[PDB]
Amino acid sequence: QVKDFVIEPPIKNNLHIYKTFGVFGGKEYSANSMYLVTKKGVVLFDVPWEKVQYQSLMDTIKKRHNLPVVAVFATHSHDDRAGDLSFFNNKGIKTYATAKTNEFLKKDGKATSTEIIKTGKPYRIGGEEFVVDFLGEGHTADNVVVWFPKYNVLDGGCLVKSNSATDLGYIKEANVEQWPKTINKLKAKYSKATLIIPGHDEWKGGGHVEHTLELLNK
Ligand SMILES: [Zn+2]
Ligand SMILES: [Zn+2]
Repeated sequence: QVKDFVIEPPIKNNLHIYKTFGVFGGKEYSANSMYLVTKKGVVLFDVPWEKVQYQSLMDTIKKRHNLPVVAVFATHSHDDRAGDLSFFNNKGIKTYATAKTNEFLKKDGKATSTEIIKTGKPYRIGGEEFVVDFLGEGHTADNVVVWFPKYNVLDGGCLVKSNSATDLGYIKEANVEQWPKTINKLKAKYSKATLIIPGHDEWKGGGHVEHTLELLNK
């Protein structure tokens, strides 16, 4: 498979945004994920959209950083997020999801995580720190965000729409009534965030939170 994924220039050395692509309904779409380099290996936040690219990403990370992937955190149950966790489980790489996300994975016939996320509590690995937060339902009932306090970056995931999105996208499993309330909680909580990464489309340019509220109103 062609290496068409994009690893962006990192925030303060170790925090990386990476973009992967998938074709759905005759059109190519982008998903933004992240990874964090630590002294004990690399932590993925969500996985390539296409499972055929899992090994490719791991190989690229090994060549770039001389480090293995040592943990995978899913920000919800969908294919562009948790994906197929069996790939990582089979290799003995710890995978992390909330109880809710695991319930969805199991219901959908998919592999579940080997570790259970405690929301709102610091995770520390290889000298790095982050917090996985559940702010409420939105894009899905299980969507969570990831705060990186040393980087002032919030991984919004698919709860946050891109400034470049023209609709809400896949909403069959969304809680549209709760979504703006969850976004307003996010907006109030992460004032220190100088960068918020939306799950899909353009991550550059800011104004993602405000545009999410606009799309919800429309
Ligand atoms: Zn989703
Ligand atoms: Zn998504």
